[PDB]
Amino acid sequence: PHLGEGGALTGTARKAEEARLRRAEIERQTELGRLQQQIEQRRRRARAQIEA
Amino acid sequence: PHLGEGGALTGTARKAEEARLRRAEIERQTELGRLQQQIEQRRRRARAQIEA
Repeated sequence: PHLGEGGALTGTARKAEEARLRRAEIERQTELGRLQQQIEQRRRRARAQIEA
Repeated sequence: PHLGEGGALTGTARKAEEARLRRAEIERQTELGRLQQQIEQRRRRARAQIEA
């Protein structure tokens, strides 16, 4: 069986849950990466203001 | 005669005005250099705020 929340193996539902967990981790990775990009650019703004 | 502004002077006046003009050239040099430095640092501030 698929173990975790729901905890049931059913071809259709296991496929859906696996795909959903995969896509959700993808979305989490995208969020984290672009948030780190934004943090870097805010740091750049701050360094520039201190230089000013 | 010391031809130029002031006429001729010729004497202690010659010494005085010649040394005054030399010291004033020194003063002009110092002032223009300090002005260049101020302008460059203001430009640095402008660049940094634009980067921000």
